[PDB]
Amino acid sequence: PQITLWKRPLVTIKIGGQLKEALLDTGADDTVIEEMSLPGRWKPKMIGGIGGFIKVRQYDQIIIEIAGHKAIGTVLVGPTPANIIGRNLLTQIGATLNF
Amino acid sequence: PQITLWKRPLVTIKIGGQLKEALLDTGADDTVIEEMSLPGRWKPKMIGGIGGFIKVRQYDQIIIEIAGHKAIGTVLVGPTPANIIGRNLLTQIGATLNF
Ligand SMILES: COc1ccc(S(=O)(=O)N(CC(C)C)C[C@@H](O)[C@H](Cc2ccccc2)NC(=O)O[C@H]2CO[C@H]3O[C@@H]4OCC[C@@H]4[C@H]32)cc1
Ligand SMILES: [Cl-]
Repeated sequence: PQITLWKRPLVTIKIGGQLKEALLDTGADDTVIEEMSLPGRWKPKMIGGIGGFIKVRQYDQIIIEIAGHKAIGTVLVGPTPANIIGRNLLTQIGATLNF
Repeated sequence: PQITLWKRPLVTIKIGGQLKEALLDTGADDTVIEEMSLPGRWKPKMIGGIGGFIKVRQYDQIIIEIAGHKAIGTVLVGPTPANIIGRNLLTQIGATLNF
C-alpha cells in the first residue's frame, strides 16, 4: 500500500498471537513495543529519544506480522509511550519513502 | 526520489538561511530542530518522546526547503538530540510510505 501522512501511520501488528496497534516510524532505527511477555532470553539495551533514554529488553528472532506482512527480527520491549515499528522491520516488509 | 530504509533517511534542509541535516520521520507529528534563531513570534510547548518531554519554542509559518522541495509550516526549536522533519512538513512535499 501507499500510506499518506496526513494522519499518524498506524497499522495493526500481530505478536504473540495478539493484535496491537503500532506506528510505522522511519525515524526509529529499532522496533520498540509496550510491556508484554515474549519467549526466550533477553539482552539489555538503552535507547534514546526526545526527552532522554530508557532501558528496554531486547528479544531477537521474534515472529511479528506488520500490516499483513510477515517479519522475523529484533523487538525491544519497555516503557515506550507508543508501539513503534522501526527500520529494522520496515526493511523486512519492503517499505520505502517516496516523494 | 525513492528512499530505502537500510540507513537513516537523512536529507539536507535549508531553514532560516542555514543548512542542516535532518531525519525524514514518519513517527513524528511535528518538525523539531536544534537551537537556532527564527523570525517572528513564538509560544512555548512541551513535546514528548522516548525518555519524556522537552520544552521547545513553536514558530509558525516557517519556510523550509527539504531535499530541494519547499514547504511551509510550524517548526519547534529546542534541545532535541536529532533534527526531525515530521508529518506536518512531510505531507507538504508529497511524501508517502510504500510497501
Ligand atoms: C534505536 O531505536 C530507537 C531509538 C529512538 C527512537 S524514538 O522513538 O526516540 N524516535 C527517534 C527520533 C526522535 C530521532 C522515533 C520518533 O519517530 C518518535 C516516535 C515516538 C512517537 C510517540 C511517542 C514517542 C516516540 N517520535 C517523536 O519523538 O515524535 C515527537 C515529535 O512529534 C511528536 O509526535 C510524536 O507523537 C506525539 C509525541 C511524539 C512527538 C525509536 C527507536
Ligand atoms: Cl526531485
